[PDB]
Amino acid sequence: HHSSGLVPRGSHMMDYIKGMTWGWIGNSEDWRSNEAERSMEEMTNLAINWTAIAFQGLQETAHSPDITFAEPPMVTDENVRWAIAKAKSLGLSVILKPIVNVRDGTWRAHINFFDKDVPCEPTWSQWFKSYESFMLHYAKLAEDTGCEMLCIGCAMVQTERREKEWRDLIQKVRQVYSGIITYNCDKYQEDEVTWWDAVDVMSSSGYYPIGSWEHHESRIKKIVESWQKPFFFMEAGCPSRLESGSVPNDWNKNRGQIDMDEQRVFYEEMFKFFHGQKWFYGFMLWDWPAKLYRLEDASENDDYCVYGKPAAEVIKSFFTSNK
Amino acid sequence: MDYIKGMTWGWIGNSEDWRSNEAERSMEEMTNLAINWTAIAFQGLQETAHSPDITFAEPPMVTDENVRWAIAKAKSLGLSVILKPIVNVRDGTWRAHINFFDKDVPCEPTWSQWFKSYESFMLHYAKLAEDTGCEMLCIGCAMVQTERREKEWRDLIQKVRQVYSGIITYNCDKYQEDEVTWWDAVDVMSSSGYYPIGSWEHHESRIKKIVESWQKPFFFMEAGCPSRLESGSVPNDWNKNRGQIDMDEQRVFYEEMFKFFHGQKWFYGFMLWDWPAKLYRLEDASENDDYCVYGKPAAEVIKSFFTSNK
Ligand SMILES: OC[C@H]1O[C@@H](O[C@H]2[C@H](O)[C@H](O)[C@H](O)O[C@@H]2CO)[C@@H](O)[C@@H](O)[C@@H]1O
Ligand SMILES: OC[C@H]1O[C@@H](O[C@H]2[C@H](O)[C@H](O)[C@H](O)O[C@@H]2CO)[C@@H](O)[C@@H](O)[C@@H]1O
Repeated sequence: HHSSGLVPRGSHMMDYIKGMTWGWIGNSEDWRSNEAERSMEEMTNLAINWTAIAFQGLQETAHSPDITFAEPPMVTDENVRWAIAKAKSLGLSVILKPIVNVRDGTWRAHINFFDKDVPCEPTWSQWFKSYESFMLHYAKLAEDTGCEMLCIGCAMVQTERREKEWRDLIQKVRQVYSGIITYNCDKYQEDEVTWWDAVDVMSSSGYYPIGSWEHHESRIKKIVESWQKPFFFMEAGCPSRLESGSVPNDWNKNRGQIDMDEQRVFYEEMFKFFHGQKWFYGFMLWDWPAKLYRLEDASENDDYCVYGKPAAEVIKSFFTSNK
Repeated sequence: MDYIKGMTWGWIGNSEDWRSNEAERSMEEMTNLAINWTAIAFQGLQETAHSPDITFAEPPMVTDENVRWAIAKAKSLGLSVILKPIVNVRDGTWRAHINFFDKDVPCEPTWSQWFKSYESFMLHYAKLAEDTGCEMLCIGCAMVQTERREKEWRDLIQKVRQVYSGIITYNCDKYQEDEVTWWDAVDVMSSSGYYPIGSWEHHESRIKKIVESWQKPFFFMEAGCPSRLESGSVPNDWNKNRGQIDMDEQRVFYEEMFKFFHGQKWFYGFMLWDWPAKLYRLEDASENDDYCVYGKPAAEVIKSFFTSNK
């Protein structure tokens, strides 16, 4: 079958991940451009051996059951096959990461339905059927393209209690995708997912504030040892902005207030505490755009991207080191 | 407890509307339904379903003077009063989705922050309800995705009891009568009776069993139907078939509801939905698509029920 501990069953293959996320938010026009090719090649200078190909699907509100995918302006199946094959042509292993977003701008962590089925209301059953169609479409693409890993969700906090529905979705994914399955829980939620045993690898969003990494290493170590599964960060990063290090997840904080040093300090601290531990399997960083800004414009860029910034040198020297 | 023959007045709670001369004519006209109670309903506001701060008693919401006016006017007309402060969401999300993570997370709003804000809102109006002699206070309306927060609801009710000495109810949503674990903490159970045409006999049997399991009084804190095509199939859906008038659909809803819910000794009646502070002209009733029954055939079904033998 599939249940296992520290190492996924041989038929699904644990590598130490040196990764960068590519392509977010997933815009067909961006991925089809010439610039996308230059972007992905430049990303390889971080001395990564993995990339997460990340893109969005959409639902209207946090409480609507229908998810749309692979329609304008979202990525086409051809754009996705292109990105996977290009990555593999550059020597990278691939995590496919389909992520549902909400058109009204609500954070997907609030997607939620009543516990009680009510006749005139949307139900969990209707949303999970729609989510299953979305994730099974990309699980089949992941299989066809040889993606080493599939991430079956990202910080879906207010769905995680629906344990039978998550287990049922995973059983369907297993029937069409034979590689490694992970789920990406949100920051602070590593001990709150009751169904970690149903995936191959645990992962979370490492957006822990400056000054907290030593505490989180100790907290996470105990959680991972209690589950006896491999663990890595499926996202970790910080914008190059004033005070972003105190809330590295907050992509809306202090827009246009540039601070290259804040991003650098975040990375130095994260790598000081998370490195070679036998129970830890590395970093999928956040993030790198399909259309990359000019090196000359990097000192004025307020994004998560490390291209042209001091943090890039911290990452490169960590990923090419003997830790 | 009293058998409630009620109509909700003043929603959505607009200071300008309540301060107008028309508000007085509206509440007087409402008394011709042969009601003995009114629910004085008005909104408080939060930005989103996941924000912790509730604003109240600021423009364009009702002033404390507007609220004292409405309560005293109702009482001057011989009505008992339910005070019904209702939180709404500025972005238009239904309040039943107001919700926070079960786990407190440093960079996220918490249940503790929202309940503190909700407590400030409800305790402001609980004190007004005490000062004005309101017979009942309704401490919430269809707050479905908060109801699991049992310790925080009980703590709020303990605070309300210290400042308000009248009857307390909580208004659960349609189909949720058996889902609230803390009914013991209020005096009277209530729900939103928006059950579709063809379902009332079924719901009478369902609700009877729930109420007899709890051994508490029960009544509908809301019940009504817009005068619109097919509204009877989803009487709660205030956005359905706007401007498609059907006086008969509303009448048929009321006739069925009163056929199955009437004099049962475990049942304590109806607070209907609703009646506006600014009432349309009788000549315009035939073209009005609201819940309001004024000038419509359903008003005569209500009057004949409220003045009847049963
Ligand atoms: O959702 C669109 C925004 O995403 C941001 O990154 C988020 C992302 O949703 C992700 O899944 C993760 O958990 O947090 C990331 C950082 O907060 C940014 O890329 C932003 O530019 C997008 O608008
Ligand atoms: O919330 C504003 C709308 O309320 C509607 O009535 C609702 C109301 O919110 C109430 O609490 C209840 O549970 O359902 C009622 C009927 O659907 C209408 O009055 C509408 O006009 C308002 O815009």
